[PDB]
Amino acid sequence: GLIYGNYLHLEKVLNAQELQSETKGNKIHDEHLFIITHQAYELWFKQILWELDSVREIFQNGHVRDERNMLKVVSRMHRVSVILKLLVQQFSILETMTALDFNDFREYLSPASGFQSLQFRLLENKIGVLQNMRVPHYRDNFKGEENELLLKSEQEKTLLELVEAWLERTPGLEPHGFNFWGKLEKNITRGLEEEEQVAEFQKQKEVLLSLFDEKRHEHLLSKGERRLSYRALQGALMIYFYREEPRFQVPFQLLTSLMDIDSLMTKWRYNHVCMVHRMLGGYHYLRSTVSDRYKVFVDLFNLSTYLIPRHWIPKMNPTIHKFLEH
Amino acid sequence: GLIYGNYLHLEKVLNAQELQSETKGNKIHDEHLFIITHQAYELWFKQILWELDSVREIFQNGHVRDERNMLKVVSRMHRVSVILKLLVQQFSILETMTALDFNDFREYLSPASGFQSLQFRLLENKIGVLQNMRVPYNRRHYRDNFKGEENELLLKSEQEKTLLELVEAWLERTPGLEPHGFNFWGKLEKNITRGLEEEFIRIQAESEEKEEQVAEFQKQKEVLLSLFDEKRHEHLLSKGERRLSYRALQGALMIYFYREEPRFQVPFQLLTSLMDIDSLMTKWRYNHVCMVHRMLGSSGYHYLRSTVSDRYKVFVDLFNLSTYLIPRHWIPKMNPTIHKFLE
Amino acid sequence: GGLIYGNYLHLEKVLNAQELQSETKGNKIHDEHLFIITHQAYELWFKQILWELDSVREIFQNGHVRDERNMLKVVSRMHRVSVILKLLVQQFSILETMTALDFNDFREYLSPASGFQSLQFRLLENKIGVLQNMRVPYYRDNFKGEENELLLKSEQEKTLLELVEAWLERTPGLEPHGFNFWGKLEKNITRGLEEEFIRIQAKEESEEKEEQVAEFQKQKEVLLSLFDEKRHEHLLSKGERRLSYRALQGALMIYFYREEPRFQVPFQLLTSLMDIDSLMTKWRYNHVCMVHRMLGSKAGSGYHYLRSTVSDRYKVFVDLFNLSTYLIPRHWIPKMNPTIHKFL
Amino acid sequence: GLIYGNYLHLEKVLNAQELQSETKGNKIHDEHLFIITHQAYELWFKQILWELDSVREIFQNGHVRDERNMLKVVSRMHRVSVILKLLVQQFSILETMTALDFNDFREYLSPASGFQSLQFRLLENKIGVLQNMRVPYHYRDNFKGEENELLLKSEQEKTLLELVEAWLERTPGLEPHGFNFWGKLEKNITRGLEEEFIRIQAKEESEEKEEQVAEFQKQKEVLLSLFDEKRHEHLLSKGERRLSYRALQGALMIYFYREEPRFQVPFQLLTSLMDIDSLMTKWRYNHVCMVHRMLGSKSGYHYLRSTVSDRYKVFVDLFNLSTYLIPRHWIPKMNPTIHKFLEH
Ligand code: HEM
Ligand code: HEM
Ligand code: HEM
Ligand code: HEM
Ligand SMILES: Fc1ccc2c(/C=C/c3nnn[nH]3)c[nH]c2c1
Ligand SMILES: Fc1ccc2c(/C=C/c3nnn[nH]3)c[nH]c2c1
Ligand SMILES: Fc1ccc2c(/C=C/c3nnn[nH]3)c[nH]c2c1
Ligand SMILES: C[C@](N)(Cc1c[nH]c2ccccc12)C(=O)O
Ligand SMILES: C[C@](N)(Cc1c[nH]c2ccccc12)C(=O)O
Ligand SMILES: C[C@](N)(Cc1c[nH]c2ccccc12)C(=O)O
Ligand SMILES: C[C@](N)(Cc1c[nH]c2ccccc12)C(=O)O
Repeated sequence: GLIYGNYLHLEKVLNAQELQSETKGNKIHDEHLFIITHQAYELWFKQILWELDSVREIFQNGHVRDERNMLKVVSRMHRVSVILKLLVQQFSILETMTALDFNDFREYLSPASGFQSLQFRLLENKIGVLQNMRVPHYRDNFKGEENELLLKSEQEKTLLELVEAWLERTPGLEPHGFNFWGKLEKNITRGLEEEEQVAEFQKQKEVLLSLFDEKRHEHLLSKGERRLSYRALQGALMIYFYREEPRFQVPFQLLTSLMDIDSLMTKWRYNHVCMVHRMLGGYHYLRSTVSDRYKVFVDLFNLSTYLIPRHWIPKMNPTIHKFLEH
Repeated sequence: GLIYGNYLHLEKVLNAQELQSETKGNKIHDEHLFIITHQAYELWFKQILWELDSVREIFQNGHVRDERNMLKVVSRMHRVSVILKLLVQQFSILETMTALDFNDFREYLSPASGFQSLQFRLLENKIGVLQNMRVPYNRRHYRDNFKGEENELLLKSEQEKTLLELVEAWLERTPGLEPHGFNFWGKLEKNITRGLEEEFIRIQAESEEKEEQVAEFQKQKEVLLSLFDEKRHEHLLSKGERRLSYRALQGALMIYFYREEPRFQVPFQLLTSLMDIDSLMTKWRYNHVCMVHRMLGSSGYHYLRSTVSDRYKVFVDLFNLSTYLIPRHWIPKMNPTIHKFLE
Repeated sequence: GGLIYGNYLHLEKVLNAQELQSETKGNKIHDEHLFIITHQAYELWFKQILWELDSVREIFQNGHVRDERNMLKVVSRMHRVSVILKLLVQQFSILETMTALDFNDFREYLSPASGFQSLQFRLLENKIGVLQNMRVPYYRDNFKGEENELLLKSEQEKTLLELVEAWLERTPGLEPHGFNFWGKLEKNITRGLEEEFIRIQAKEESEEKEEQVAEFQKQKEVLLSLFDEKRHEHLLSKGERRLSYRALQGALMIYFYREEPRFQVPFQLLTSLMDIDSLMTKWRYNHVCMVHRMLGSKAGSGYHYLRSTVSDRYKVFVDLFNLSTYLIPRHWIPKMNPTIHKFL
Repeated sequence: GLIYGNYLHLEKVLNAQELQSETKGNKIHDEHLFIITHQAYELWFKQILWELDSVREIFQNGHVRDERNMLKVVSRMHRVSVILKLLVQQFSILETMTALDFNDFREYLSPASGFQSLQFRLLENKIGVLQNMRVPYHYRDNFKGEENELLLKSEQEKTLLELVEAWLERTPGLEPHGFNFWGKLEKNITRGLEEEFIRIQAKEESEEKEEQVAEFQKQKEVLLSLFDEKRHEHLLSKGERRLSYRALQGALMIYFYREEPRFQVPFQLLTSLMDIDSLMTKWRYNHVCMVHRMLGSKSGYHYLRSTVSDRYKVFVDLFNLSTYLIPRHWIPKMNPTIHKFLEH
């Protein structure tokens, strides 16, 4: 029957290590570490793509509508975070290579770099990094079937788009139902008004009431300083404020997980930068990838700006408590 | 021009994922995670073998004799423990797979397992796990699972000099052991004999806290003086409860007690690193067990639990040197001649 | 002057709690400072774990757990406990930067204190549900006064194991006149085994066939043992099992039907309880691995007693781990008809 | 006889938890986690200060001159980075608190913050963050009395940067009358660049060749700038550099000749100082990433983001030595006399 080595196709995995330094008759020991490290990163990127495409598909084929599938969705998105956490720790292995030892084989690599990682771009695109928000261009490095896959990843529905659609259908937003948005505007307005001192309040008032300016939201959307439809934003805040309601518990975990993935991607970018500095003394472009420009779910972070006292949150009457009960 | 994908042979690495569940028309999502996890472990085992063989070679060809090479030796052995640290953390990824989800594809894997990891055995053997000290699985040797060129490589790895043997040889040549030189072992026996005598006197100044100190002293005396019983050491060597030659043990303790001496600083770091590698291997074995329990309940789970013992710690002697630690003022002083040899 | 960082955090206490016994007897040893801070950091986190754990115990004990609105809070806090324990396992890495030789220079001045006298560690063991007669010999003698009194309360008050057990007994779907999970499961496993024995007895007499019969008979014994309530009571009294028969049924109900909305977060809770058992035993194991490096095969048996705490004798939720033994093909799990899909 | 609780002054450590929310009759559960987390950070800051002051002292009192002490110095500086690694991971515990739950007790804290952490500032100062490298938002104003006095001493007493600089200036091999590292290096880089210009001007006239000439001329300008002591003084005063020209020479001597016995542990020390800078900035970055989650864009979040720059890396010079790496065969060879000087 089946043998470990054959099951895992180790005849491919463990015969993929060719030191360019050796191939030009000057073998450098540490180049082996450089190769395995990248290969391990690429195995895990493939796994992240596998989880991510499976989750994209659960939204796209409508299975997400059946709430029995939310445990699967949150598990796999959580799994992506656990993988990314290891990829952040994995830099510690490559930091055991000194700049001097790297310098002895660096010449033999030119002009290859992570800029040519197909999977890293697929991953960025599939989460929902938009091309016009990227700092300088990126797809020039790719040709043939790879250039074609990269296009599909920009055109096919992103995780951001599929989550946006789902967030728009959040229960409680219906004006002739719970009418969350109307009640919230009323309750914040009635709050506030319950007002030589600081009089900072005017700052708080401007910020909170700006939430209800749909026009400001559309302007900021088109400048790419926000990413979610106004209606998706309402669903997210509905899930935040009413997270203890049974039907919102796992959805709240999902929103938390999406923010975790943004955090860990940017931590990956930051640990990469911190190491490129040590190796080369490039370094400036990477530093500019560590900004909110590249956080696909920045809207979910910025909802913290619009937190209010508990007693302002529109109360749930027995009818709507029962709608949000499994 | 060279291309990232081509440099890394990603045409092999990223086309090595075949789900047996899919191959029999019932694809299970989590089987993909099962495969990548093993492949990642196997890439890192290959890297550990690369570091380990490079270090074995530096001892075997005599380069280690030139002390300028100790930074390289300690860096690579330290690198091995950083990789093992990640491999211990890597179990956390496979723990995101539930036993229920694993159960949906387990059938399609039979009868393969990690028992057939060639690299894991090469790694155990090359560090210096002895075949006769291994726990048997279903009353058989671990090498039955392998045939042909793989069985042959495993044999070479048992017969070729292990890291334990090469470190032992190097430890035997440690400066300061020469009876007609510093004579570390003679001075130490004298100073421990004197130190114990001074301690007995301080105590024979009665109470019940005093009586519990006499019992403790008599225990400490028996243990410390047993160090100088070369006969007991040879007996324990042959029972495999110890691994290093008596002379290698002397070198190790020389490096421990005189670690601040310039020529002993990096050697001390190396001994610390060898213990780190033993600790992290056993942590790997323990995290593997803790997870097999969660996935299966059951014997596999019992044999693995028995691999988490001092039977499998190749450098157990370096841990057990802590038993024979003594107060600072007992350690034989270094006169200006021998300070200068180590500086 | 309103509120000040130092005052808010009572840093006048926290940062004036470091007294090196080596210094107090006129022979200051540098690394003793690290020994003290490391233990103090462990004890701050033990206090936090007790805070989360007592809050969760209380939500079960006062009946608030019955309102499923509260399960997000319960799973968050139990998850938080395992995140803290993960850091406590990593925290050993700091104390491993102390050599055995450096430890040996101040060890004398500590006698006869040890972690055996950690009140909070015992409170934590007791409150999760470590049972007194399953503790390895060479524990309460070390403690006196109001500490001895708190330890007693922790043994007498309802443990997390007891409170989870009670809640697991009320799991929906166990009612014989309802979904009748246990009856349907016995029927489906009994039928499934019968179908499998027939598929096997068809095969032409061989050696591969006989090794399948031996494998089948093993599987049959294990699965059908689930329905032996008497075996379960015997194993309960030997302390090889901890959950009531009915609590075991609820746990397996939640395992098999975890995707059902009402079971999703409860499944996460069961997962978290197993995580806490895993991380406690990892804490015990990393402690052992380090005591070996510091003391060798010397007393404090020491290194040997600790090694015996790293067993399933100390896993409070062993029953949750061992449910993996009784996993069955998917198509054997009793189907949910539209009526019971709607209840969950 | 000594008791665990008493040895560790747990009567202080575990009675330092006062929830302001409870003190104003509205107890919020998660405030307890907020307090323990900060107290654990502050215990570890105290330990880092203990290691750091002990190492400062070994330089300041001349013990560092005796190379017997390098193992101690590197162990303790390595210990600092292991502690900082845990402090970076420790953010994961506070990330188990949601912004909503934080918001329920945030009001009761005003206007206290980490800006009032005495130990964080002592730590920044003692490593060698200077006044003129700080982003402006007068950090000292928050402190009064004996705390203001400690902060002053930390600015005035010799920093780790100053003490390392002094030691690096005495590095063997820099003496013009001896190995004369700097002279030989200028000669070998000048010769090496000449050989390289020739190898390039030989190549078949092309566009790939012209892009190599532009690359060479860039590399030549950068390498030769190393020997411009005037450019170094200019960059020192603009705070783009921190180390004396002579200290920089010692560092590069240790980099290129690290395998020489007397340089092995010194190389580890330089590596460790870079590790400490990396982990401090990772601490600053994980703090920022979490303040974002808790507060949004409310400056605050913007000032912290500006602390995550090379302006706060005290040993940025040690990172930037990688800019001046050269092929192995250009490094001045060591004759038998100087091989013997760098032998323990
Ligand atoms: C010594 C180690 C490393 C150095 C010095 C290094 C250096 C760099 C530099 C300078 C860049 C900017 C592009 C360029 O100039 O070519 C870059 C980009 C990149 N590197 Fe690396 N790298 C290293 C390791 C890694 C590893 C292990 C990975 C894992 C796959 C990786 C993935 C990437 C990716 C994905 C990019 C594109 C980044 C983006 O566009 O956001 N690098 N690297
Ligand atoms: C769901 C995950 C896993 C399960 C259920 C599992 C199960 C087992 C079992 C039962 C054994 C004992 C031999 C046998 O009866 O099969 C074993 C041994 C082993 N497994 Fe795993 N394993 C898992 C994951 C891994 C992974 C990811 C590795 C990575 C290399 C691995 C490496 C090994 C090795 C090397 C052995 C032989 C160990 C020894 O003899 O000391 N396993 N495994
Ligand atoms: C150098 C470090 C350490 C050494 C050598 C050490 C040694 C020991 C020993 C020998 C015991 C068994 C009882 C005895 O003979 O006195 C013990 C128990 C214990 N230690 Fe430690 N220990 C260390 C660090 C720590 C730390 C940092 C903690 C943190 C709280 C800790 C907590 C405990 C606890 C709670 C016990 C009771 C264990 C049980 O019954 O399951 N130890 N330690
Ligand atoms: C929910 C958790 C936290 C929030 C929201 C938070 C927020 C902030 C903010 C806004 C500042 C800037 C000063 C101000 O405008 O008041 C700050 C600075 C600071 N925080 Fe935090 N913080 C948190 C947790 C922590 C923790 C756990 C520590 C642990 C010691 C800490 C240490 C500091 C330090 C030292 C500063 C001064 C930073 C500098 O000058 O570079 N913070 N924090
Ligand atoms: F490549 C492989 C193949 C099978 C297993 C395995 C199987 C364990 C097992 N349990 N029951 N049957 N096999 C554990 N790791 C593996 C790696
Ligand atoms: F607060 C304390 C005091 C002593 C110890 C200790 C002593 C262990 C020991 N080994 N040999 N003698 N004492 C281990 N953890 C501790 C914590
Ligand atoms: F002792 C304290 C008190 C408050 C804070 C804090 C508050 C930050 C903040 N932002 N908005 N309101 N409070 C961050 N670290 C702290 C330590
Ligand atoms: C029927 C539904 N599953 C409802 C839904 C939409 N968005 C949500 C967010 C949280 C909870 C629920 C929902 C659906 O429309 O998909
Ligand atoms: C010349 C020598 N390198 C000496 C040697 C042997 N073992 C040691 C331990 C520590 C320091 C040195 C040694 C050699 O014989 O290898
Ligand atoms: C009404 C109920 N909350 C029902 C209950 C008990 N255990 C469970 C496990 C999963 C889902 C639900 C339950 C109660 O009695 O607590
Ligand atoms: C005698 C000496 N320890 C020499 C010294 C200074 N900096 C160094 C760096 C590496 C090796 C040595 C040194 C001293 O002058 O302190």
